Amino acid sequence: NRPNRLIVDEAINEDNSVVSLSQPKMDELQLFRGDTVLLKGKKRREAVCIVLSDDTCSDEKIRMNRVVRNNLRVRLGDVISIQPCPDVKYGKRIHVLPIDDTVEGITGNLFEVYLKPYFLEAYRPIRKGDIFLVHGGMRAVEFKVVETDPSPYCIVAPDTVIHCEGEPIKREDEEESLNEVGYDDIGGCRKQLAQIKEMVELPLRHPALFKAIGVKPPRGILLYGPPGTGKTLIARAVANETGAFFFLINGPEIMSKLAGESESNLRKAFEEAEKNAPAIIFIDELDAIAPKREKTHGEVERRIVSQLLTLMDGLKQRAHVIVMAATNRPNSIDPALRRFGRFDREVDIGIPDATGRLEILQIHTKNMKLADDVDLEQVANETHGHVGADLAALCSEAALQAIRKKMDLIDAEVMNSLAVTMDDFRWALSQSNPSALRETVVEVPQVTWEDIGGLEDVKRELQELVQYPVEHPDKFLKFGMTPSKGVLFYGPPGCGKTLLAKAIANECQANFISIKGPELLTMWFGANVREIFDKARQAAPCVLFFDELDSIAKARGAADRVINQILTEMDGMSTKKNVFIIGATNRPDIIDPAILRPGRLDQLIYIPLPDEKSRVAILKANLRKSPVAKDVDLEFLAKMTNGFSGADLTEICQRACKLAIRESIESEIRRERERDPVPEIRRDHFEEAMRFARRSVSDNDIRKYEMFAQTLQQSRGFGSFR
Amino acid sequence: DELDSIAKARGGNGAADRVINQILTEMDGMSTKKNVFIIGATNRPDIIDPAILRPGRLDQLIYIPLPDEKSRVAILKANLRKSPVAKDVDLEFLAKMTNGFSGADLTEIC
Ligand SMILES: Nc1ncnc2c1ncn2[C@@H]1O[C@H](COP(=O)(O)OP(=O)(O)OP(O)(O)=S)[C@@H](O)[C@H]1O
Ligand SMILES: Nc1ncnc2c1ncn2[C@@H]1O[C@H](COP(=O)(O)OP(=O)(O)OP(O)(O)=S)[C@@H](O)[C@H]1O
Repeated sequence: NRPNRLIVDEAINEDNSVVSLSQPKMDELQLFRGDTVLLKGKKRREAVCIVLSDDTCSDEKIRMNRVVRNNLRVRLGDVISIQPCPDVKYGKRIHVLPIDDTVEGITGNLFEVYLKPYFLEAYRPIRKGDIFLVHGGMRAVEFKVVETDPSPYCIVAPDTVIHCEGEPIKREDEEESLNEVGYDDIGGCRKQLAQIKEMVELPLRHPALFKAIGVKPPRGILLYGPPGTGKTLIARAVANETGAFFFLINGPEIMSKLAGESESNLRKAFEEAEKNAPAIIFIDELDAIAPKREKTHGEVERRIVSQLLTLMDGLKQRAHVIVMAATNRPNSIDPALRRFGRFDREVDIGIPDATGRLEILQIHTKNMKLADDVDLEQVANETHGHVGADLAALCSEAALQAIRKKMDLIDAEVMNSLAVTMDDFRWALSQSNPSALRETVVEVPQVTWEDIGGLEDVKRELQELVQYPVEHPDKFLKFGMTPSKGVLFYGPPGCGKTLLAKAIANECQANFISIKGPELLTMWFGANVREIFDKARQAAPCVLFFDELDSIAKARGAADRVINQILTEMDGMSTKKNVFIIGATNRPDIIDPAILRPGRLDQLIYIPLPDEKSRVAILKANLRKSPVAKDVDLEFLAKMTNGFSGADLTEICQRACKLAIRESIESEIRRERERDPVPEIRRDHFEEAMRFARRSVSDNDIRKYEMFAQTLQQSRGFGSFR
Repeated sequence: DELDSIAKARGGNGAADRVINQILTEMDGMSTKKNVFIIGATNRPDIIDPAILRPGRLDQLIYIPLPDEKSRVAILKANLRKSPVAKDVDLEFLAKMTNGFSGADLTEIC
């Protein structure tokens, strides 16, 4: 429960001793007022304080002062616990740091009046890693403790002999690096960070969790995914939250040595990591360090990977050391590294979602003052396929666009009055280069099932065949049969077959890996299917989308070799792990008859012509600023039954709204000529779009797809298709 | 299995019809002894690449007829699969109307 962990109030006083939570909170835990408890904080920071808790204050609010929240590295409204340490004493040597931002203006001796009358005969708790601003000599003076020998939960008294240090030096880079990472500084990847915490739960605070499991789950964790997604930031978060001795080495840094000196400091890093009983050692750029053994063209690379492969399993059960590696690409690594003995936890970071990008912008706009005008949500849902460094660059470019429209002077004229607008963010978003685009994305989309008309019985049966094994495991572990994995879609070439799988992924609430047609051919010529199915099994549960299987069958062997490898990896899928596969096709004459056989993609679903109310949900999305189509004859266009060839009634809707845009721009033209544009559309442009209406598919092809109703007759010759 | 896929991949004169020849080269690598036994399953005899059917190499050919109607008895008694048997029904009614009477997928009816 941790009942002492409650929120932080503002300053009622100044010094670290004079903080108050509640005298009942000194009464249930029975901690005395005089004892130096340890108020917890981020980056393992606990501070020594003779806490004067008062019952007249709010019992959930510690009265932490203005310079105390920087010392515990916590904010207002953060949970703080307490740890007693009665082992305090004073030594002759001490080290304090004045800072020229505060103390400069008054001089004298270094234990003079500027700290006397509040630490007269003090024996008050100072702490190494604590900086408190105390006003003295009509001037505010900060006091950072940098060195203390005798049990650093320590005591100093300026009426005794002080080892006073008088160098005023700025540490503003250290001030910005005082926190420098945190769990609050990581957003959008909470499941991955929770998994990382579950993996590193054993070296910190529970080393004796080996009678539960003797595996001590394996030394070696891989972080892979896109580049620039803050894998080093994740490593620093583990580094400063675990509190273990962190011994990271950069890969190019240990590659930059001469011949024979690559083992130098590489063996020494492991020999340094062997000493401390909590110890994590980290390596970056594994692809530069250890490539595939075919690409190891030089002898020094083979020497380096042999030295690493010796040093990994040659050291074992000593101070429970854990290695961790960050890479940008998983299959370029040497396959001898990733196995069951070493380097097994291939967790992936991945690009963030819209909620993830929103959280990244929320934690990036914390240390920046916006103009309080944007929503910070428009940029979130109109950025797609963005890495976190791209979002940092987008915020930087928006701030630079805000800067660029100001007069150049050195005073604080835009320092205090900084203002970033939505138009600056649109300008930064326009001049952006997101290199996470075209990557095989994983997401749960927002295609909102009511938008998809479809057919009711088809939607109901796909709801059965997808969700009802999944969301009812009691009707899937005790009653049922073998699940029919896979479903194929065919019909008219555009009639509502793409978004049905999207809606399935929406109201099944699963991941949706989609590839559309020639992406397989492009990624094969430019293996890849193995990585696709590895990502599909790693992001389980998921629904695969084989959109336009008809398009790759017109490549005809002339690169038909990939579809049998598709069916090779699809037949290498077990019935469990909750993966799902969907095939989509238009012209079923080249259907490649190994598809439809049982054990494979087998569920035939025929998509017919849509219903009369398919036009209604088109007006839900809206993007050209005038009020929507309303109070017109929606169903009477369906009564005329024109345009009644599958989908693509959105062509009629877009044509009518483009006529509306032409009407609006002509109203703007006459308004600009002469010096309420009738925003809502009337029926006339709908009538004119009805005049410029074409059928998308022929009635002969309707007869052809009617003849393809019993298209399950396979493994027979074509017979010329009379 | 899926020898008809290898048979159907002969178009594109990426042919890979010589992989069948590699298989038959490894087939006479097998002696008549060592007690290994090779089984070929196919669905289409016209494109069978008839160098395979040279005698002494897959010499016996078995034509599988239309299947027996009594698959529905043993498709559920011998495979429960977390659901009990179809109690108190007429199983002869299915073969009386001869539903799905060309090949399998009586298990798909189940
Ligand atoms: N999960 C995240 N939370 C917060 N900021 C992030 C996150 N991911 C990326 N960023 C930002 O993106 C920047 C990318 O910096 P790096 O940590 O160097 O990325 P990286 O993934 O380590 O790149 P490499 O491949 O290791 S050189 C960070 O400095 C952050 O500003
Ligand atoms: N019954 C329907 N009700 C509403 N909108 C529909 C309906 N059928 C199709 N649409 C819309 O028609 C448009 C095209 O449908 P799609 O299935 O995406 O065509 P598609 O040709 O299969 O797309 P591909 O395969 O990616 S080229 C989408 O905007 C759908 O929302």
